[PDB]
This record gives sequence, structure tokens and C-alpha cells, in this order.
Amino acid sequence: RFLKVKNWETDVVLTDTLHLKSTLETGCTEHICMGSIMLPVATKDQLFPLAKEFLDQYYSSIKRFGSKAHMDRLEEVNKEIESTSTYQLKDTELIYGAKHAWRNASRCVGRIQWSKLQVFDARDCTTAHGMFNYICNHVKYATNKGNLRSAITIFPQRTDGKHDFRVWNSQLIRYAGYKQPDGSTLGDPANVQFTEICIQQGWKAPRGRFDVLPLLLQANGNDPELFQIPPELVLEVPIRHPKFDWFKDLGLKWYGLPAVSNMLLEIGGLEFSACPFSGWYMGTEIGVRDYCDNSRYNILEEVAKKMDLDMRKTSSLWKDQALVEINIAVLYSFQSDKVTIVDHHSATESFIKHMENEYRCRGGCPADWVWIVPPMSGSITPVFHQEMLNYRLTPSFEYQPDPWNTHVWKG
Amino acid sequence: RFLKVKNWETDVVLTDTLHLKSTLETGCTEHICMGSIMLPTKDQLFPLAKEFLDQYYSSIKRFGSKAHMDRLEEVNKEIESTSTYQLKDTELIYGAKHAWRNASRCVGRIQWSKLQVFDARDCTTAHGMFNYICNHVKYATNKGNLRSAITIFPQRTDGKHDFRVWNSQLIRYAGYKQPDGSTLGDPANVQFTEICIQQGWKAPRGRFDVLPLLLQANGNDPELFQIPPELVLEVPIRHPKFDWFKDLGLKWYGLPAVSNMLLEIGGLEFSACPFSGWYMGTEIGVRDYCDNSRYNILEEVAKKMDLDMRKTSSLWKDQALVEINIAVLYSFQSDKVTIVDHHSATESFIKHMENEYRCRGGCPADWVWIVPPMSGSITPVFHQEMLNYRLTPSFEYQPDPWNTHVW
Ligand code: HEM
Ligand code: HEM
Ligand SMILES: Cc1cc(N)nc(C[C@@H]2CNC[C@@H]2NCCNCCc2cccc(F)c2)c1
Ligand SMILES: Cc1cc(N)nc(C[C@@H]2CNC[C@@H]2NCCNCCc2cccc(F)c2)c1
Ligand SMILES: C[C@H](O)[C@H](O)[C@H]1CNc2nc(N)[nH]c(=O)c2N1
Ligand SMILES: C[C@H](O)[C@H](O)[C@H]1CNc2nc(N)[nH]c(=O)c2N1
Ligand SMILES: [Zn+2]
Repeated sequence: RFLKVKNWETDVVLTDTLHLKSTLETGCTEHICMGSIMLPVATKDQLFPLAKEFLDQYYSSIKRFGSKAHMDRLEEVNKEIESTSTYQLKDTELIYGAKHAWRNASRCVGRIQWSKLQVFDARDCTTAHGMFNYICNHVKYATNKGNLRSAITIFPQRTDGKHDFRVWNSQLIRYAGYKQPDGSTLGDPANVQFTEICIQQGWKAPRGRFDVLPLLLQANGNDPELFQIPPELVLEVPIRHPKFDWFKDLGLKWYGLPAVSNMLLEIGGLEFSACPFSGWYMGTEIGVRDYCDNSRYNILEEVAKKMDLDMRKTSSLWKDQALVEINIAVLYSFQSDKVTIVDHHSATESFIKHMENEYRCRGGCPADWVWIVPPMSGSITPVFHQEMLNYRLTPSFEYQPDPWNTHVWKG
Repeated sequence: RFLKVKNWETDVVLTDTLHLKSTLETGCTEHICMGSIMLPTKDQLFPLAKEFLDQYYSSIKRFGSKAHMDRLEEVNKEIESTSTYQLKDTELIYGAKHAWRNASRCVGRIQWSKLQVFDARDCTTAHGMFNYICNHVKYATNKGNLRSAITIFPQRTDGKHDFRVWNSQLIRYAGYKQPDGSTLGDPANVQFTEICIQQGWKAPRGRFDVLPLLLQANGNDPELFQIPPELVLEVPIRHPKFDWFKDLGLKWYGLPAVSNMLLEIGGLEFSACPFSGWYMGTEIGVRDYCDNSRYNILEEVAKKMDLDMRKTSSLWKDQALVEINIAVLYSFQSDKVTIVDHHSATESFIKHMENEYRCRGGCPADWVWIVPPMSGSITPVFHQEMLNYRLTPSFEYQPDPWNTHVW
């Protein structure tokens, strides 16, 4: 079976065969498409086949499929599963696995970079304090004084599911949110609930608009513990506009390191429930989503007021006007401070090249159009006109529910 | 069975039950999602007819009544004896309004029940098709106070007697390949424009040349017709602040009128069914003007605005884009020609979805198409989960006839 995808701007047609290697379900059926739905303990029985598929992939990629090394490794994993109901990855398999989970991440526009990924093996970690230290080192390494470097830190795998390592923060660096009694919110409304948990756990809240949250870390299924990231490690950028001098007076800033900490990395059947990873920002993540979502900092009106736009009718496109200026400001501010950032035009152009390379070398590239197309100026980016096929490959990153919903409190 | 859709901005959760009444295949499977692919007998006909008549009689609260059963027998008999059947006028109007209501890619469906239907099933020639189409254009345009309309020509028979409009829309601009290699006018219509000349259209060879109609009646070779210019309402494009904008020499037509789709009602196939409503501003300002394979005017507008065109990160493309779209909306509004902006259209669609969930049990919607091609996440549709599924009656895309036909 072959499937074709077309670019409607260029007429370049591509052929997908990689999707034949897919096993997991998308959420779609022959009768319903779920492409815009955000969210559409294992047995030996299921485990050895998952390990095998993975190691066959790995040995093919080093071009030792069917080698003595390959066969000895399968036998050795089989024996470890038999004896212990699980197994441990070699360092090389871990590195390969984490890189491929990124390569396979269909919602990620940044995947041209997939093979340059610094992997930090934290599988010897045992306590929350140890987690905190590994996470500090990740942040310092990744930040690299503004010359951002991609990285991931991988804590011990799931065992019985009663002993999970988790980072309770959804990203390593995020700002507190405080719901006021009048119903307004100070800071980031997305973090209100997490901020409340932090506070209950003992965090002393500065109660400002941009307070960096503490880390909340759970080792070995234990109750999570609070740590403050040293401020000298948190790189931040004050937001100003190249032409509008009143922009700085809005008091906006943002952190330089986007570092997703709430996902589950699955490799050869093993589940890494704490695997924080980081890259660098595409500008629209901050300037469109974080600043301009109604449910977030919501600065559109205030910026439009200062621009003296006609705010009486939507058809003045005052929201669209303010939006571009804010995104100009974010790119200008990061660039002037020499902090790595990518605009949506450049990032999408690179993804198209990545995607075409992947069809040629790999036989495909799973991609989720709904997520890949930027949240402003969609159709003036090349990805808008690119047909894409979405399917699920492993190794993979997966969403997990927030731990406060699942955690058994020990006290 | 029951499926939920969440709005991530408002937290509102809706339950879909309408999808269980779905019949056609989406293109997706459990292993692969094809949500972004643009194109993913007597025995066959009676269940189709029955499925349709059951829903029709249910809608007028006469399900299982004598009139219902009688009609189902009359349609059975007609199929058994003729190999097809004929819709009552009431059924035709119901079917058309519902094909629009079921159109998952259409953001403007809040309007679905206000559709003027022109029954052209008595038409026999291309000259007659031209008359029907002229009347549709004049009725729909209404001197700028646009009204939604569809004109329905005779249904498919044995297949070699199809009625077809060859144009993809009733009103579009010519495209010509030029001596230097570049393109004059609309590059999307270069192929169609050459066929017009091939069949003998004397092309004025300008930028905004309204194309002639090419009409295929009863399976015959198509014929050329120029729409009376006085029936084609056009809008000169100016900017409310930029004096220089008028000087780019831009105009667009007021009436968007899709003419290449197939209407399917109760298993009957209406291959020529041009319909029209009114524009959302981004269709013109983002897609027609700014697509690279289209009029591609971003480069020139950014120049007039003396923006920094050195780096993509200056967002010069984005700044120009907004101003262009301000201009489209301004020109239409100043000339009293119906238009809707993307903010207003998407707000209305959310309101429609919620009406449809509560009144019908769902609303099929294709997020990829409903989200505007600019400013996506500042419109409410961006944050709205949608379920896409295929209900009949429906509109379906059909391939260009100049591949199918033999002269
Ligand atoms: C190197 C710079 C990178 C850029 C510019 C980039 C860009 C993006 C963007 C724009 C998204 C959509 C995210 C959103 O809108 O919330 C995304 C999603 C995602 N990225 Fe990348 N990314 C980068 C690096 C990485 C790395 C290093 C990994 C892991 C090794 C990764 C894995 C993922 C995953 C798993 C998602 C889906 C997130 C979710 O479901 O919430 N990305 N990326
Ligand atoms: C009254 C105002 C209307 C508005 C604002 C509107 C808006 C839109 C928009 C923005 C699209 C996306 C298609 C594109 O971007 O090319 C669309 C598609 C569509 N519309 Fe509506 N529409 C209106 C009336 C109608 C009517 C009267 C019908 C049929 C009776 C209709 C049926 C469809 C269909 C079948 C599509 C998908 C087209 C395709 O596959 O190329 N629309 N509409
Ligand atoms: C419900 C749900 C499901 C899901 N899969 N996900 C979410 C997080 C949402 C996705 N969209 C906004 C928020 N995500 C927040 C930040 N995502 C940054 C991705 C990124 C960028 C650059 C470098 C990197 F390493 C990583 C929620
Ligand atoms: C390949 C293919 C498939 C398909 N289904 N379709 C197409 C036409 C493309 C889609 N999108 C841009 C262009 N269609 C151009 C304009 N479509 C107008 C929709 C509309 C608006 C207001 C009132 C109406 F009555 C109708 C191509
Ligand atoms: C409902 C819809 O799927 C949801 O709003 C999605 C749309 N596209 C997205 N795309 C990205 N990159 N990030 C997101 O959070 C979303 N949200
Ligand atoms: C490849 C992709 O499906 C294609 O470019 C789509 C994207 N969304 C669209 N949305 C609308 N309304 N109209 C279109 O023509 C398209 N084109
Ligand atoms: Zn799908």
C-alpha cells in the first residue's frame, strides 16, 4: 500500500510507505475524523514483541540486523523479561530511542533538528533532590547563555506503576497564575491550579505577574517535593518593540527556554514517565498563544488601545493588527538579546525541507496539519498548502494526565 | 457511540450523536488520519431513496404516516419501472438546504435554511443554461445586497447525458501565460482560459478579464457565453488610510458562486448545480491576492509600505497581509456589497454549532477548512474541537470535465 500527498502550491507529489510500519490507533475511523480532537503495568505477553520490534529497528539503523550482536541482545532481553518482567536499555538504545520519539512526533514543526539532541541519562536517580539536580544541569546546559541547545533528561522507567517518577510542572519554566476574588487573574491563567497546589505544598508566592514557578518533583512514587530553580539559571527576555517605544511600558517579559516536562516517552515497550525535553521557541508560541489567547495573558485590547486602533468593529481588523506588532516585538526582543528563536516563516520552510528529505530516506513523515500550521498567517506559510498524513510511530512521546488527578497521597 | 467535543477556550463540552447517522467514508482509518488531504443500479437506488424520504418525512413530523408510506411506494414503483425517480419540489428544496447544512467545510452554515432554490430541471440546452445562470446571478447579487441561491439542472441519467458547468465558479478572472514566462491575471485559470480560446473566445488579454461560461447540456459539447457585464458586480479595492493602495489597480467580484460541485439527494445526482452566497474577506485578501500560485501581491504591497523586506523575521509579509485584508473589507463595505470578516463569520459558526448540537445532536465540521487562513488562534473556531463526518444529502467535488469529455 502506497499513499500520495500533494503540495497544492508547488504540485510536488510524495509517496508514503512508512505508514505501513504504524501499529497504534489514531482515534479516527472510516466513518469519523478526529483530527482536531486534542486527546483522541504491562504484561510479558505484550512486552517481548514490543522489545523485539524496537531492537530490530535499532539494529537495522546501525546496519547490524541479523548480526551476532543483534541476536545476543534479543536473547538477553528475552531472558531479562522472563526473569524480572521488564528490561533495561543500553545507553546507545536509549539515545536512539529518545531521538526517534522526537523524529516521530507528528505535531512538532522543529523536527529538522531531531538528530542533534543531547540525551542525559538520569536512570540512576532515586530522590526528588537528585531530580532537582539533574534538572538544574539540563536547564544550564540547554540555555547555554542564550545559544540554546536541544536536550532531554530521562528518569527511571515505570515498574509496577506505583513507583512513577513525575515532573508535576507541565514545563520546567512557567509563570504563576493567581485567581483574584474579583474574578480576574494575575499572571498566567493557564497555571492557576498548579500554582494553588504549589502554594498548598508550602511555596511562598511573590504574587506578581511573572513569578517563575517552583519545581514539583516526585521520585519513586513518593509525594512530590518543592524546589526553586536558581534564578541565575532562568534566562528571561524583556519585551520591547523596534519602532513603538511605549511597548516596554506594558511590562512584558518571557523565559527563553521552552522545556516540556509532562510527557511520557515510550521506547520498546518501556515507559519513561519523567523525561523533560527542551528546544527553543518559535515566536508565535509566545506572541500569538501565550500573550493573545483570551484564556492567557490576553493583551490584544491593551496593545490595540495604545496603538489607537479603531476598536468599534471587528472588521477594522484591529485584533489582527495588534497581533502582528506583538509578534514583531517578541522576535526583535529575543534577537537583540541573542537568545535563540525562530520565526514561523523560517520554521515552516525548514519543516517542508525536512519532510521532503524524510519521504526520500525513510519512506514518509507523519505530520499533524492542525498543529504544524502556525496560529497566525496560516496560508502564507508553505505548510498550509502541504497535505500531510498523520499516523503513530514508536518510539513516541505521549500526553499523560496531570499527576494530581492520579497520585495516591502517602502523607 | 456518544462522542464529546471540547472548546479549549470556553471549557464548553458538547456531545455528538448525529455522527451515528453517517454513511459515507471519510478517508481516515484507525491507523491513518487523512484530515488534510484535499481529496481523500435499481438495487442501489431504492435504499438511498428510502433513507432520504425517511429523513424528509421525519423533518415534517409525518414519519410512518400514510403520505410517507404512499410516497415510498410511488418511488419504489418509479425506480422499478424507470430505473430512476423524480423529486417533488418540496423534496428538492429540503435536499438542497440540507446538502448545505451538511457541508462540513462551510463556515457560513448559520444561514443554511435561507437558500433560494431555482428548479432548472426543465432545461434542455446550453442556451437555456445560460438564461438560468444569468437569472441566478442577478437574483443573488441584488445590487450588492447578496442573497444565497442555488440553480439545479437535470439529474444524471445513463451518465453520458450529464449537464455541467465547466467553470469552477460562475465569475472568475482569466489567466494567460506570457512571452517572458510570467503570468498575467489569475494563474489558477490558465488551463481553462486556453480552452476558452480553443473554443473561440476572443480574449481581451488583461488582468481582470471576466471569463466566459462554458456550458454542457445533456452530454453535448460545451458552448461559450459572456455574462452581461452589467450583471457582474465588481468592487474597486482601496485602503482607508493608504492613498496609494488604489494605484495597484485591484478589483474583485462581489458574487462567489461555486459551479463545479455535485449535489446528491436521495441517490440522485445533480452534476450541474451552481450555488452562491457572499464572501468572507480572507478568501479574497488572503487566498486570491496572496497565495504564491495566485495574484501573489505581497511583495508589491510591502514595498509601498516601506517595511523592512530584508529578513522574514521582520514579519513584513504578515503586516502587509493585514492591511490588504483591511482594504478588501473596507472597499466592499463602502460600496454596500455584502461581505463578512473572519472574526464575525467564525463567531456565528460557533453559535451555529451550538444550535445544531442542541437541536440536531451534532454538526459535522472540518477544522482544517473552518479555521481562516490568517489570524487562526484569535478566532474562536481555532480552539473548538470539531468532528468531521459525511451526511447525505451532500455536495461533492467532481473532477474537471475536460478530462472526462470527448468532443
Ligand atoms: C529545537 C527547537 C524546537 C522547535 C522550534 C519546536 C517546535 C514545536 C512547536 C511549535 C510545537 C507545537 C507546540 C505547541 O504549539 O504547543 C511542538 C510540539 C512538540 N514537540 Fe517540538 N520543537 C522543538 C524541539 C523539540 C524537542 C527537542 C522535542 C523532544 C525531544 C520536541 C518534541 C515535541 C513534542 C512531543 C510536541 C507535541 C507537544 C504536545 O503534544 O503538547 N520538540 N514543537
Ligand atoms: C452565505 C454566505 C457563505 C459564506 C460566508 C460561506 C463561506 C465559506 C467558506 C469560507 C468556505 C471555504 C471554502 C474556500 O475557502 O474555498 C466555504 C466552503 C463551502 N461552502 Fe460555504 N459559504 C456561504 C454560502 C454557501 C452556500 C449558499 C452553499 C451551498 C448552498 C455553500 C456550500 C459550501 C460548500 C459545499 C463548501 C466546500 C467547497 C469546496 O469543497 O471547494 N456555502 N464556504
Ligand atoms: C491537552 C493537551 C494535549 C497535548 N498533547 N499538549 C498540551 C499542551 C499544549 C499544546 N500547545 C499549548 C500547550 N503546550 C505548551 C508548550 N509546548 C511547547 C512545545 C515545544 C516548543 C519548542 C521546543 C520544545 F522542546 C517544545 C495540552
Ligand atoms: C481540489 C479542490 C477540492 C475542493 N473540494 N475544492 C476546491 C476549490 C478550492 C478550495 N478552496 C479554495 C478553492 N475554492 C474557491 C472558492 N470557494 C468558495 C466557497 C464559497 C464561499 C462563499 C459562498 C459560497 F457559495 C461558496 C479544490
Ligand atoms: C481544538 C484544536 O485541535 C486545538 O485548539 C489545537 C489546534 N492546533 C494547535 N496547534 C498547536 N501547535 N498547539 C495547540 O495547542 C493547538 N491547539
Ligand atoms: C493541504 C490542505 O488541506 C489545503 O491547503 C487546504 C487547507 N485548508 C483550506 N481551507 C479552506 N477554507 N480552503 C482551502 O482551500 C484550504 N486548503
Ligand atoms: Zn482523521
